Amino acid sequence: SRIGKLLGFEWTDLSSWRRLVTLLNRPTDPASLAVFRFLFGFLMVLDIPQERGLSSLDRKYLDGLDVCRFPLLDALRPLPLDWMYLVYTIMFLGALGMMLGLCYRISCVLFLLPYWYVFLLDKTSWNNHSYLYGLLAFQLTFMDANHYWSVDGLLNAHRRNAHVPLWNYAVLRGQIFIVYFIAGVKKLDADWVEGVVHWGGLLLDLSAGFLLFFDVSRSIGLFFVSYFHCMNSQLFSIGMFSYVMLASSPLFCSPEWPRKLVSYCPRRLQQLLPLKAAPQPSVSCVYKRSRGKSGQKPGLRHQLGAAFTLLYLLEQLFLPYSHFLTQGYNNWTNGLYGYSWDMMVHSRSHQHVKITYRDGRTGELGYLNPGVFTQSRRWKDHADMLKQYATCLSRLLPKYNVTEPQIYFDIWVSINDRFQQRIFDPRVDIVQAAWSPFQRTSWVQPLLMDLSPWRAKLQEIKSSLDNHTEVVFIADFPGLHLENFVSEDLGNTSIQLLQGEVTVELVAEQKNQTLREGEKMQLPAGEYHKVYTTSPSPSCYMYVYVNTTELALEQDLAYLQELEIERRRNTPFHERFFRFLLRKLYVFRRSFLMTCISLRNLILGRPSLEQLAQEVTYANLRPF
Ligand SMILES: CC(C)CCC[C@@H](C)[C@H]1CC[C@H]2[C@@H]3CC=C4C[C@@H](OC(=O)CCC(=O)O)CC[C@]4(C)[C@H]3CC[C@]12C
Ligand SMILES: *[C@@H]1O[C@H](CO)[C@@H](O[C@@H]2O[C@H](CO)[C@@H](O)[C@H](O)[C@H]2NC(C)=O)[C@H](O)[C@H]1NC(C)=O
Ligand SMILES: CC(C)CCC[C@@H](C)[C@H]1CC[C@H]2[C@@H]3CC=C4C[C@@H](O)CC[C@]4(C)[C@H]3CC[C@]12C
Ligand SMILES: *[C@@H]1O[C@H](CO)[C@@H](O)[C@H](O)[C@H]1NC(C)=O
Ligand SMILES: *[C@@H]1O[C@H](CO)[C@@H](O)[C@H](O)[C@H]1NC(C)=O
Repeated sequence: SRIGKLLGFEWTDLSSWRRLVTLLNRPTDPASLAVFRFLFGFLMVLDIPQERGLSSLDRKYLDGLDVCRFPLLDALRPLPLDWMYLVYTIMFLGALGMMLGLCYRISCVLFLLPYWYVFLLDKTSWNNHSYLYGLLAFQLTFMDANHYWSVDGLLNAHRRNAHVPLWNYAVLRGQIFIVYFIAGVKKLDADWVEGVVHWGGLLLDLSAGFLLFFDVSRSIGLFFVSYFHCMNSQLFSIGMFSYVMLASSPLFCSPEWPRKLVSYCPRRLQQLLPLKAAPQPSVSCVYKRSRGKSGQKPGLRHQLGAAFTLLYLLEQLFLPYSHFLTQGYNNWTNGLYGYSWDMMVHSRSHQHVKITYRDGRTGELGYLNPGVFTQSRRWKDHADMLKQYATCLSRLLPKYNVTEPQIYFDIWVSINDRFQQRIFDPRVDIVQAAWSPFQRTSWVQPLLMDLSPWRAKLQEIKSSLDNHTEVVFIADFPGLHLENFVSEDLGNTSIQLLQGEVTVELVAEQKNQTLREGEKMQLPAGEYHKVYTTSPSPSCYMYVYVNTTELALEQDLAYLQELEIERRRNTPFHERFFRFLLRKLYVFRRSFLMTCISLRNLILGRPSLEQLAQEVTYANLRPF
């Protein structure tokens, strides 16, 4: 039958629940699962010092510092520094136990728990791959993969070579197909709707997933996917996300490829590892008992092992489209980067920030430099992060001779490069403003992306644009006002008005000249620019200027005209690889000695400050 070979499960198998559980729980060779678990454990062991930030844990979770934090849950406070150098060692032990196999369930739990404790602790450190590693660890906890090529096999008589159910491979393949197919779909929806190499990746996503499943296509599919994933390294700073998929692909091959690979390619010894004759029947595998009397009755380890696949794959498919349920996290474009399998927005051009505060006792105004406390910049363009920042400042300022201060932000984003628009309302007090994950926020100003004839003049002017100038479009809301002191280098500055009316004011001659729909006004340099909007509709400006003195100074340069990358490129790959190995050894050893110091502390007594300083200096010491 065509269904018999293509789509290996027979069509009549999908007839009842009791047939489905039998279909999912059927014996299969565990050879591939062992290799995948080994490589995943190896990679998770390797990346912990570098990417998860064990080398730079002292500089981030210091003691005696005052820093605002951005946790997913506001009650999930971090542990002290010397009780946080230990959870990473617990995580490392769990990952090593994953890799080898010793106490596989315990090692899986010991790696799972701290990873999801330190992942839901900084919303500014969520990537697309960290979520994937967490999901893979969560899957591998429940699926037994020590049945072949494991140390735990040599200390037991039931895991040397056994039969795993099929739903392990089913869940792994389904999860990776979802990863390959959801990203491709999101690449389509985003690109041509909000509006080469772009189409190549999209077609690769969808075609690679689909063809990699269906039988004859594996060789070409493996070639193409492997080429793409190997080339994506040294082109994106994604980390080890490429290597996880380069090792997640040979799980779409027949589940016996290691056994067929060892056979040929002759050798002198193939008997040190257990000789591959045949697996052994397992306990958790529904077998075809004699139909004369009755069939096997599956237990809880089969029915639950079948229902978990469905209840997990459906939820995984539903989650990346759960945007409409979490609305408070939704800024203009990207709400809670992470569980989306799509790329972020590159912070547009955030520019000017004007945090100001008023004291609740003396009623005095004060200015704060942007980002005085925090360690990240992502708190700026987010409604869920700005509230946390304001609340942290409200908590901490009363220790600086203030009391219940009221804070106002003025964030002038640039959506692409020429649409300066107030993303956050100046007039609202962020500390006492209501906020909820589901209910829509009230102080985020609605987008005015086009909302104007700004996409016509945009071109109608470039034909008439002279030499070295600059034109900026600014959209303003009703009931607010603006200010921008102009320098002493921009000449012929002028404003053209598109929607509504403006009340341009100069503080020097004290002029309050209003404008109607269409009026050219020449404004001087080095003066105030108090522009007010009185119309109920948002306005639009045509701020145009030319550096008239730039032509004068560039003529002087033209008058005179009439009057270690190379070293690193010439050098071959040997010394570059040597430098890579040296820096990796340095970071690994720094992590190891710092962890050893923190482990000695709070286990024994803490020694004197002199020894602490000496050993800290010793750890910093760069080798050669
Ligand atoms: C005499 C006193 C000062 C002892 C100090 C010795 C340190 C310099 C040693 C102790 C622990 C060593 C580390 C122990 C374990 C590893 C794991 C090892 O991991 C691998 O990546 C090797 C396997 C692979 O290539 O995948 C790399 C070397 C490293 C960082 C070692 C580097 C050198 C360290 C820090
Ligand atoms: C120029 O005219 C504008 C009116 O558009 C004045 O703006 C007003 O300023 C007062 C100050 O207390 C506010 O109460 C009003 O609400 C503002 N009106 C608007 C429409 O925003 C501005 O003060 C004038 N300039 C000077 C120097 O007096
Ligand atoms: C040590 C403390 C913080 C306990 C941490 C354990 C809890 C918070 C962690 C452990 C494993 C985690 C789960 C791992 C995988 C998934 C699947 C994903 O699609 C939704 C979130 C969800 C369901 C996680 C929710 C949080 C979770 C349950
Ligand atoms: C104030 O903040 C700015 C931007 O975050 C920073 O560059 C500057 O160093 C801060 N001021 C001081 C005194 O550090
Ligand atoms: C200023 O320069 C612009 C350049 O496009 C020109 O159109 C305008 O006439 C100039 N104005 C004055 C007053 O020189």
